[PDB]
Amino acid sequence: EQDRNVQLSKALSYALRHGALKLGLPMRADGFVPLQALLQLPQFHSFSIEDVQLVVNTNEKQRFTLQPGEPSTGLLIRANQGHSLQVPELELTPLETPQALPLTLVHGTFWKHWPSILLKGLSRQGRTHIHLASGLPGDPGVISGIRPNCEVAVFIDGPLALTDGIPFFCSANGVILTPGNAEGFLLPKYFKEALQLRPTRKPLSL
Ligand SMILES: Nc1ncnc2c1ncn2[C@@H]1O[C@H](COP(=O)(O)OP(=O)(O)OC[C@H]2O[C@H](OP(=O)(O)O)[C@H](O)[C@@H]2O)[C@@H](O)[C@H]1O
Ligand SMILES: OC[C@@H](O)[C@@H](O)[C@H](O)[C@@H](O)CO
Ligand SMILES: OC[C@@H](O)[C@@H](O)[C@H](O)[C@@H](O)CO
Repeated sequence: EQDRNVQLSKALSYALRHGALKLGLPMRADGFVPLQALLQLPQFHSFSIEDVQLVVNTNEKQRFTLQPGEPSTGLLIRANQGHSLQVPELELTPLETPQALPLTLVHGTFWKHWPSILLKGLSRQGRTHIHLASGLPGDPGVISGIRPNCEVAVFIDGPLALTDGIPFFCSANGVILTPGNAEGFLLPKYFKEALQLRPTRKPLSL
């Protein structure tokens, strides 16, 4: 069962973040798709509505929102962040002042990307938003937004980037998102500090 819930969660992630258009799903600009249309895709034929409710209600990163739609349509489901698809109307809380930012704003990543990040800044890469978290893995209130196996973390100067015009958003599961600048980048001008997390915690020079 724990396999099937994980498997459903990964199939939901893929379809709702990346695959909807390739799959023929009628997904809205806000990232919602009728659950009934999704459950009629062959890869979902083994899952029930109760199965989907359970994965939505219990997945630790709160990846999904499930809500009632129009009378004819039934339940709607979306991924709360992480899209490569264009979902410009996805419901996000704008974070427009220093006060609305979390005190800690950090991106976890890996040695493989570290030289390129120091050179060009953080890039949204294949996704709509650079993903940031309000703490390191394990910290209070951090349910998503930073991978648990990260080797390095770069802390972001939220207020600086705000002054320079970079917009930030908070997703429903608490991920801080920024589209970056015009080219999809959070330039190194905004790197407050850096920290090695693996194998041990050690400071790192920017
Ligand atoms: N200039 C640059 N050059 C080279 N590499 C660069 C770079 N700039 C950044 N990178 C790195 O390019 C990779 C893209 O990788 P990704 O698209 O998966 O982004 P991410 O790792 O943040 O993951 C998103 C959420 O996904 C998970 O959530 P879930 O479990 O899926 O629900 C977590 O919550 C996560 O917050 C990352 O390593 C970047 O560090
Ligand atoms: O995206 C799959 C994830 O790895 C999974 O662990 C879910 O959090 C959980 O299985 C659903 O309840
Ligand atoms: O369809 C796009 C492709 O799947 C990739 O760009 C995603 O942005 C993401 O990186 C998937 O993990």
